[PDB]
Amino acid sequence: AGATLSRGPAFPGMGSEELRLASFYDWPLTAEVPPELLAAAGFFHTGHQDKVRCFFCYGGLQSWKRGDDPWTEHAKWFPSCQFLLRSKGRDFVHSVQET
Ligand SMILES: [Zn+2]
Repeated sequence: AGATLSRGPAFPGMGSEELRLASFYDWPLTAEVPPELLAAAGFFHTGHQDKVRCFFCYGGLQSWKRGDDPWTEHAKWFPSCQFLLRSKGRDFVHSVQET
């Protein structure tokens, strides 16, 4: 037995990092994490505050602060994300989940 994780991105259009970066044109001044790191780690900006979603697993995160690693938060909250696993690797995700 065992269902399989689907391969289709939640938002295929936001699969381009370049386009993900564009969405952070209004990423707030009181925000504390750089758009480039966020966009690199699969996230694009939604709304007018500091909410982001991953283009693939659609994991939603907000309340970002100075020192938050987008790749680490990605692995903390959405470990089965296929974009995350292909980018950072099995060992990286396992490491964040254990600790
Ligand atoms: Zn994801």
